[PDB]
Amino acid sequence: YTAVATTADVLSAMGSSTAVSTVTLGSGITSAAVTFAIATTDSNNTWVDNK
Amino acid sequence: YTAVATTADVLSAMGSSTAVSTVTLGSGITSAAVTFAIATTDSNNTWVDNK
Repeated sequence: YTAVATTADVLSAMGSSTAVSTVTLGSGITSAAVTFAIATTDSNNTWVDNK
Repeated sequence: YTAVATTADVLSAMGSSTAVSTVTLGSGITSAAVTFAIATTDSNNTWVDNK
């Protein structure tokens, strides 16, 4: 009642990278981010929310 | 004629990759580092002085 809880189900849905591209290719104010290389040898990449 | 002149040139005479490996392996008290990825995935590797 001070620290907040959450129920979570790992649906494993949304898995197809084609759907991931489409949803991240057009949203509202959703500024996403991807780390897409070696943990030693990477950074983060955001985008414009709407496209 | 008081301060020594400098005629610095880009020689690249140390260009051999195996040569660079040897110099970075048998170096003295050094802190040589490698940048080996593009800026979105860039990283720096820092290793011991002579190993």
